[PDB]
Amino acid sequence: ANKTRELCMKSLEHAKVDTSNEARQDGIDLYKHMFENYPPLRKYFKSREEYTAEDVQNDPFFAKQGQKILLACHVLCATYDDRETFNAYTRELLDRHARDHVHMPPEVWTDFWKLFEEYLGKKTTLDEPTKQAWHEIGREFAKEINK
Ligand code: HEM
Repeated sequence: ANKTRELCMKSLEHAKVDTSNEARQDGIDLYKHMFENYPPLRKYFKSREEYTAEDVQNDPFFAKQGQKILLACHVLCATYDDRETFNAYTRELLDRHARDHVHMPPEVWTDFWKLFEEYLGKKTTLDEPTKQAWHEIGREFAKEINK
């Protein structure tokens, strides 16, 4: 519950979502990690599909997009202790991809939390309790997305 929320919130002090250049770069590096290490997910990215980490670094789109997804991870663990808000927000995340026809097999949402934890691991050293807490948010998000 609230200890999971607390351990997740603090590993997130290392990924900024403010206005600085730091945050713009943390949003970009996340997409660098998925494009260079999960190449199948690049195809859901409309005419950026054969992008490399390189191409991802200089396109202004990933600076904005990176901020959209880093804010959604920060919102899912600050709402974890109120499951009604947490579940409602996960449904809206689904609805917002469906809005724009980004339809994804339910096992890509599970792959995401393996990708996020690897990305944060480059940003800070996660200890086993914190890794444990991200697994639990990941697991619950995945069941909810699965309806
Ligand atoms: C599970 C964690 C994820 C979160 C928290 C997340 C969050 C978001 C958010 C907030 C948006 C923006 C919607 C808007 O404009 O209002 C979005 C768009 C998008 N997401 Fe995700 N996303 C996730 C995973 C994925 C995955 C695994 C893929 C597939 C590679 C994906 C592909 C996209 C694409 C292509 C868009 C549309 C970009 C555009 O506007 O052109 N997302 N996502």
